[PDB]
Amino acid sequence: VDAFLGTWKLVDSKNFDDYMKSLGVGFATRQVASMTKPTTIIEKNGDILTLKTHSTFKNTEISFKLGVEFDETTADDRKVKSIVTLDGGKLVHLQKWDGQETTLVRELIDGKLILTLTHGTAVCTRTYEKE
Ligand SMILES: CCCCCCCC/C=C/CCCCCCCC(=O)O
Repeated sequence: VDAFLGTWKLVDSKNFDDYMKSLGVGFATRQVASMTKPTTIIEKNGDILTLKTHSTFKNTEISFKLGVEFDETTADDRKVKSIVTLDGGKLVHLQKWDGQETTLVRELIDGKLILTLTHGTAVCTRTYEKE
């Protein structure tokens, strides 16, 4: 997990609108979200990880242990059951609610952090650079 730790800024995004649409996020919030460039902070204290996502629009913070289910309230106000694990060197976050599921996968490639979000048929790729 150590190579993911630090402060990351968004530098590219593909298909985030499709992803938000698939989740049912309304047009007005999609507008503002398409113009926001979040900062993601990942820190560890022992076996507890904390992931903060800061922007001018909304902010989120979750703390979890790898492999242990937790309740999460997402930025779009879903209440889901979450689990984060390390899989092939990727940080894999699975959210489940109402019989549905979405995955948020983070991998390090050439020193950049690539976040892939999948729900239904929609796939979004977001690229973060280390600050
Ligand atoms: C919460 C801080 C950034 C919020 C941006 C707008 C959110 C609007 C609704 C989004 C629903 C999908 C939630 C997950 C998106 C994560 C984006 C990222 O970490 O790159």
